[PDB]
Amino acid sequence: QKKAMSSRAGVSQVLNRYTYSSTLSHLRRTNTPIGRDGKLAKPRQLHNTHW
DNA sequence: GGATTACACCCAAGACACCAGGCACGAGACAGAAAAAAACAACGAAAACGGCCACCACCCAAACACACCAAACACAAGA
Repeated sequence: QKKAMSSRAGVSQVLNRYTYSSTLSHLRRTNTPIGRDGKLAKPRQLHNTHW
């Protein structure tokens, strides 16, 4: 708790219960912790290996 | 080494320090530092033995001369 800075944020989130498919999608979500500090468009790109 | 990286708006969710060694006071012990005395240097006073002038005699130094040897112009030889 005392190291909230330098800790990953948003690893836990409030489950989305607006509709059923939103819940099913939130339970299957993934996150790359690149951060928005940086305009490198490469890791944002759909890649061949994503198939 | 720092410093900057769209603009506006909506919603939800959690916390809004707890707990542990330092300042003061709280008391011992060798070290930060102070007091003393005894073997350290010198100087005053007495004792007698080492130092200076005689006396003295035998051993080294100088003179005389010896024969002996090293040596130096030159009459002769020589290329």
